[PDB]
Amino acid sequence: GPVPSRARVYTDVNTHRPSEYWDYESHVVEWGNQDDYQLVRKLGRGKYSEVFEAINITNNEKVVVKILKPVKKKKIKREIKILENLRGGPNIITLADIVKDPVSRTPALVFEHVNNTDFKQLYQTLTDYDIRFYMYEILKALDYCHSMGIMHRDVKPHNVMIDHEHRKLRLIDWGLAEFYHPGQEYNVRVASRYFKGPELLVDYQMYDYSLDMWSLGCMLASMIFRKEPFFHGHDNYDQLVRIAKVLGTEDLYDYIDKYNIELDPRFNDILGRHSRKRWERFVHSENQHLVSPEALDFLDKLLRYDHQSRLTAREAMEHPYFYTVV
Ligand SMILES: O=P(O)(O)O[C@H]1[C@H](OP(=O)(O)O)[C@@H](OP(=O)(O)O)[C@H](OP(=O)(O)O)[C@@H](OP(=O)(O)O)[C@H]1OP(=O)(O)O
Ligand SMILES: Nc1ncnc2c1ncn2[C@@H]1O[C@H](COP(=O)(O)OP(=O)(O)O)[C@@H](O)[C@H]1O
Ligand SMILES: CC[NH2+]Cc1ccc(-c2ccccc2)c(Cl)c1
Repeated sequence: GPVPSRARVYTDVNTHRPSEYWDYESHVVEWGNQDDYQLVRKLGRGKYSEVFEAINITNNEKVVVKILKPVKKKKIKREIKILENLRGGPNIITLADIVKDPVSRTPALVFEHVNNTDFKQLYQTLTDYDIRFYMYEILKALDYCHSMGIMHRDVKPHNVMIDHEHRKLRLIDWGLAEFYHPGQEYNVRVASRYFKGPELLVDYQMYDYSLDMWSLGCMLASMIFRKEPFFHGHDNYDQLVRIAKVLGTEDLYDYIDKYNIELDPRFNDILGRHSRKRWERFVHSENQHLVSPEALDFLDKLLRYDHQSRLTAREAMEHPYFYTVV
């Protein structure tokens, strides 16, 4: 069978902690009163919830109400527990209340409001400094949650709220997040296609925090090269082919050999043979002002097939790319 793996950092943080911390199924959830909140407008609507801008009438403060859709109760509890565990953490969205609609008993999470500056307007006005700055704010959020035994598992632009005017960043959507237990075999059907790490695509279940580091690399690549998404796959099998067209097929076979992984036969006719492309080949007139040797060196250290070979959030924070922010 496949070779076992464990995280290089924060490996045993949950083991040495009491069951109360990580046992979300046993955690007691206390539902507040929805009448303290007046719904203003729809903010978004994902595949798991409906999100509304609201006012807490008891202060006149702006909040965000995330109504939750038909899902496994286990998952709802897990999200609540992780949020409560991470509450107060740097650049972690703050869960302010847990409420249930008196009539239909629909669960809803109440968060601090973030004035999310337009994503289509941001992409065009961000400078080399802004990218380094916001990448560092995400790293503070990841180093923190990884240190608390949690992997986000859905790191992407849509899960990152930025109030550019106040230079404030929040990592949101903790619905797919999970407690890291060394040796545990996790579901690979997590994260969004474009940001899925190779481990998920080759069905390698014993993954860890490093999954978030791959997703972060995909975001950085898309930001400095102005190509969204960076790895544009049409499906989960095609997604790996897209990575292979960049990282090459030689290092891919080295990866699956190191962990004794068996490639699904769907890959037989689509993988092909690909040479490793130099990161510099992605530099163009439209993006050259966001690219630097340090950016390329940093990106190269995030986008590795081998999850164990990738920089940790702490190692990433120490990289020369962050000297101008740090
Ligand atoms: O959208 P897909 O079919 O998945 O493929 C995309 C798409 O090009 P095409 O759609 O025309 O093949 C992108 O274009 P947009 O749809 O985003 O306009 C393009 O990037 P650009 O946005 O710069 O055009 C990108 O890469 P490239 O243009 O280098 O082909 C390319 O990816 P694939 O080449 O992997 O299909
Ligand atoms: N704290 C928040 N501040 C501002 N907008 C938010 C906030 N939380 C969620 N949203 C908006 O709602 C969308 C969906 O929220 P999210 O937690 O990511 O739910 P889902 O898991 O269903 O995708 C976001 O992408 C964003 O547009
Ligand atoms: C709908 C919310 N999206 C907002 C958003 C915009 C830009 C980035 C970003 C910033 C710096 C580097 C790479 C990406 C992110 Cl993560 C999220």
